[PDB]
Amino acid sequence: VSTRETVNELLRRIAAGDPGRIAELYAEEVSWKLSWPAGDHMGVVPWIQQRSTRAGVEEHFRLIADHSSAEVFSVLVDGADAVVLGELRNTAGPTGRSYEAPFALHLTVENGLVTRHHVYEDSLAVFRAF
Amino acid sequence: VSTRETVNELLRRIAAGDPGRIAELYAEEVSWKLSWPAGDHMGVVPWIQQRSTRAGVEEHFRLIADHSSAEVFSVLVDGADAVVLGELRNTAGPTGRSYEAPFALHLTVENGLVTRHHVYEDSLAVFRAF
Ligand SMILES: O=[N+]([O-])c1ccc2oncc2c1
Ligand SMILES: O=[N+]([O-])c1ccc2oncc2c1
Repeated sequence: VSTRETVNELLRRIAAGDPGRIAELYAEEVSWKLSWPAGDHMGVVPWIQQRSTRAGVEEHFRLIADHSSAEVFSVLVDGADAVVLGELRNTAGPTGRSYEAPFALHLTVENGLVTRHHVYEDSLAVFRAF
Repeated sequence: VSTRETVNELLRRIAAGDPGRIAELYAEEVSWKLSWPAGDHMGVVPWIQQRSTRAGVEEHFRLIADHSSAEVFSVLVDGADAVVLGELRNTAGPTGRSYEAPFALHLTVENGLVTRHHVYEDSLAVFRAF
């Protein structure tokens, strides 16, 4: 079924929290990218690290939940590709500092499965929270 | 004419540099957003500041040129809205430090004019270059 249907189902599963069910939406192999410097992968902001498979995606959603709300402004869809436009308004577990990060979430869907997850977000604001 | 045609014309005018001609593509009033913290607008990275009108957009393109290449991976179009996905690979004028920032450029087009320009990019990588 559709690219847009797949994405809306992803947003609702993400809003609902269960990481295993979130990962169920993801392809076995996943292209995972983040607008964070190479050298700061697995740095002070802990989820920032490279990922490659569904199980990796699962561990990611378990980890943002360990270390808060989110608004979705729009969802642009153009074929197999989509961009979720919103804002993260969370608070960093360790430092206690509350932060807001605008994000654009780029997704690709093939056969109802997410094959790409590329986050573009205010990396410096998140970083200063940690 | 189309949303996608308008955008491709913007990319080519940007690649060609002339700021006045770049701004000619922009609406009189423009919604201008950046994935940078509020408190760092007009900070050490100098173009990071709020903008509101065509002339503001023009000064922006004069300023990134004062203070290097760019690749466009894709352009997603969904109605009046588009997202340009690429990477900035420039080098900071003052510090000499070379940087790479992935970006997603969100655009809205109305009557062939850009009314919104919302950049989502690796703010921390740019920031560390300055
Ligand atoms: O879930 N994500 O795609 C995601 C990925 C990286 C992030 O940094 N800050 C919030 C955030 C969210
Ligand atoms: O031109 N832009 O939309 C833009 C806006 C903000 C930027 O920060 N680093 C590169 C960059 C480019």
